[PDB]
Amino acid sequence: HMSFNIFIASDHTGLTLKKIISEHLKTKQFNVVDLGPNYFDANDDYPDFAFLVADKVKKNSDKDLGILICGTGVGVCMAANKVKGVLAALVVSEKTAALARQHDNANVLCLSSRFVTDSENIKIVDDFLKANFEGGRHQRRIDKIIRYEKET
Ligand SMILES: O=C(CO)[C@H](O)[C@H](O)COP(=O)(O)O
Repeated sequence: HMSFNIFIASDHTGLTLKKIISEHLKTKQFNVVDLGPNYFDANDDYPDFAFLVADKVKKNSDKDLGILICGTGVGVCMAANKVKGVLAALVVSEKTAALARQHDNANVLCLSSRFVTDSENIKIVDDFLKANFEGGRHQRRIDKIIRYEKET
């Protein structure tokens, strides 16, 4: 949809997947912002790119989304969740992709480049974007996370 931006980044492990996802979503008429890296550096550091995406999502945490890729998804998930207003979900199977939105209201999707195929990652992205937050008891739970980070 034209009303929000999707920010995408990776470390050096995820450049091919990042382009596949970015171009896939652009064809579907999403607003997609590739924050890098734009060339391969075997030694680059996933937190730098996680914070680029997460700091953008933080500015529009109710509308914008992030996609972050690293070897397992773990590092970018840890880093992105440090950012105020960010709820980052690590998904490695289509079987949990919708739930990350439905229950956890995630605004950042974290993916594995080394342990999940390109095809499965595209399916994860598609189901995450198609799903909707279910609210209710899940809103009460997310509210507790937001309150902790704001008050601690
Ligand atoms: O998976 C990751 C973080 O969770 C990183 O992509 C991974 O640690 C990078 O490994 P290397 O420096 O050997 O390429």
